[PDB]
Amino acid sequence: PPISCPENEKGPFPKNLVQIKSNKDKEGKVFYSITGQGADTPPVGVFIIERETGWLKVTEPLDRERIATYTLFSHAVSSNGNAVEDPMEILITVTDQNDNKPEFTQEVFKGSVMEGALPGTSVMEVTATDADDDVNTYNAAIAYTILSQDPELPDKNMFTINRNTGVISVVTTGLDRESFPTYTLVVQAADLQGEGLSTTATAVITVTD
Amino acid sequence: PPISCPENEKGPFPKNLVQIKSNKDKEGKVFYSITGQGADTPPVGVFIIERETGWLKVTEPLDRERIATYTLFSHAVSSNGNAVEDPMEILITVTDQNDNKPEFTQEVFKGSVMEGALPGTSVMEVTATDADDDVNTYNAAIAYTILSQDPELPDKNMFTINRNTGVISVVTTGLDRESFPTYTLVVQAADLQGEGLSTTATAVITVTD
Ligand SMILES: [Ca+2]
Ligand SMILES: [Ca+2]
Ligand SMILES: [Ca+2]
Ligand SMILES: [Ca+2]
Ligand SMILES: [Ca+2]
Ligand SMILES: [Ca+2]
Repeated sequence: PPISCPENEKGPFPKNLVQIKSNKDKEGKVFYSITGQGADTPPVGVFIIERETGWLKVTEPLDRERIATYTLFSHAVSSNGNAVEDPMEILITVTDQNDNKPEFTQEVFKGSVMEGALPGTSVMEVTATDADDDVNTYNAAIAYTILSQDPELPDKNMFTINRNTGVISVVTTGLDRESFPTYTLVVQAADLQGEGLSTTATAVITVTD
Repeated sequence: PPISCPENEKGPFPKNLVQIKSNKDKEGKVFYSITGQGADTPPVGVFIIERETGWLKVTEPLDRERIATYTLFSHAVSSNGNAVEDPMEILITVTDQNDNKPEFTQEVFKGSVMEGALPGTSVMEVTATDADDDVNTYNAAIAYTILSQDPELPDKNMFTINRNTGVISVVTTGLDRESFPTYTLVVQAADLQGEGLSTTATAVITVTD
């Protein structure tokens, strides 16, 4: 039956995952071993099996973003030296931890907005990614916010950002490129729908006629 | 055979966990049910089992910090209405996500320190806890930092904090009650050994004669 193990586990190692058993203990003594990537081919020895007990262990932390599944085969051999069964497939699923912060595709996004743009007009878009597991978890679920605006004139909150899409809009009036030529917004992306790990970048908006 | 499920999974629900079998299905219909806290006692219906297929399922997201291990029992009953097995114990392990910030044990810690205190002199100790899995993960592994000091004289950094223990110490010279009787530090606790979710509190230090 399929086995799962979280990434990034603390020691001590090794750690038991499951005990393999041949119904062919009828033959007395069986010796167990495993093959596959993560066993006897690279990366070698991430999993091992106790020869006599059949205990299948993990020997170090896993990393879902590097390898997310392993396919091993367990072998069972008599003391006279013959395989007593065909190799049995084992499937190991690495489950995700929130160990990647969202990462903005650029450090500085640049856009422009026209004087007299209607309140509610889209201006530009910022984008972050998150390497964590977006299928099974919220570890990659990104909310966008604005942290600050420089300058704070003529109003402190000239703009808003859609917390899902990262589209920035102008939401009030009084753009004037001859007094305040640009706006520099610090934007944040945070996973767990905004409550999780975060980073920031900058969006710089040029005011046009 | 031992089963696990991450907390806080996305749907859709329900999700298959494992299929229970009796080798008594040779004879005819077996009907499957489960008892225990999480099944028929509180919280009720978190796990169900398909009567015919014996597919054990989970019906909603789990919260490890509510219940981290469930002990259920599977029952198997002939279509004529007799138990064809002893009830069989099922252990479900709920594996952790980092969804709890550290939390200081109080919002304001107090300490005092002689103005004639040598650099390296312990002043006080702040303390946080984290409800996540401190045994298997780093999701509750807290690192303490200082974020701010007030006032910022005679130096901005009159104190340092032990990353691991939260012990605060005098780091430099010039403690003087009459000029500055009171320092107010903002301290922070963050999990994943400092890289993770974070909270802040305050330490208020009095300079004594
Ligand atoms: Ca990882
Ligand atoms: Ca991850
Ligand atoms: Ca993430
Ligand atoms: Ca939880
Ligand atoms: Ca935590
Ligand atoms: Ca948790």
